[PDB]
Amino acid sequence: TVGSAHNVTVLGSGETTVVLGHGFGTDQSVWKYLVPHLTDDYRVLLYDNMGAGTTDPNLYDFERYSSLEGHSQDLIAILEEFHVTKCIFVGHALSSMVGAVSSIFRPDLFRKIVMISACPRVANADDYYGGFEEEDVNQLYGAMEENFQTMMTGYAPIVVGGDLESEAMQEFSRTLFNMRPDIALSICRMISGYDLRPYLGLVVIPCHIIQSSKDKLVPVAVAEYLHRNFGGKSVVELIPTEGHLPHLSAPDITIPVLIRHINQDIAD
Ligand SMILES: CC1=C[C@H](OC[C@@H]2C(=O)O[C@@H]3c4ccccc4C[C@H]23)OC1=O
Ligand SMILES: [Cl-]
Ligand SMILES: [Cl-]
Repeated sequence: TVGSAHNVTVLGSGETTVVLGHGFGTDQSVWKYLVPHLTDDYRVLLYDNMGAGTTDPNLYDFERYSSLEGHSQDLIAILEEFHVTKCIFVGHALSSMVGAVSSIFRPDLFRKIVMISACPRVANADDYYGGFEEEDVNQLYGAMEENFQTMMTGYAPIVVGGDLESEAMQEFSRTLFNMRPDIALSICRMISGYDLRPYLGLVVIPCHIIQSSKDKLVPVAVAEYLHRNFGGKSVVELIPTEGHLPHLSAPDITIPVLIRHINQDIAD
């Protein structure tokens, strides 16, 4: 019963399956503007990450999900029970990295990864600009732990971006507050604590790096970092738009970019 655990939804028709993973704060409905454009040529599988508001909180193994590997094996188990191989993995934020790690362990399950707002490490290092100094992110988490609803009412507009009181601004706010707070904090400890830079050379399946030109959470430098350190074919396309969830806040300009990168491969 894994399909129930992650609310796996399956539809469309085709020879190769497109898998859709979401990021923190939302769930699979994040892809409302993408699903209809694929179902005429592909099977489409959607799944929620464990911890999302639509999942049973009794299933959030805190020890297992204390690291990205826990979610990576969830994705492998999902793909296995639905008989998915050589899939096209389209992942936003978290799921993109979960997908990338999974493709290292089980390259038989992935043909390519299309990723949006991907981040291999939240904080700045030497040789790496990820947005915020580690010292300061630690305060952003610690204050979120001290006063959860207050500072996430803050956080949510900064992440969605754009005009206040929009569909994406109200949708993300709704799904974000549907998470149980202790689960949300564990997920945040996991994300703010991971560092995938040494893993990137082990990802050798082709990676399409798509990201916003004005994302508070992922600077443009992060995409050129990914493009330079991935172990296989890769490519970068910027989207002239603001926000962390372009696929939801600006579908007219983001969806055709995703489609082209889903449809088309990478030339030598
Ligand atoms: C899955 C995903 C990753 C990327 O966020 C990372 C994180 C998030 O947004 O606040 C989380 C948080 C919590 C405390 C400190 C920093 C961060 C940044 C974290 O954006 C996403 O959707
Ligand atoms: Cl536990
Ligand atoms: Cl186009």
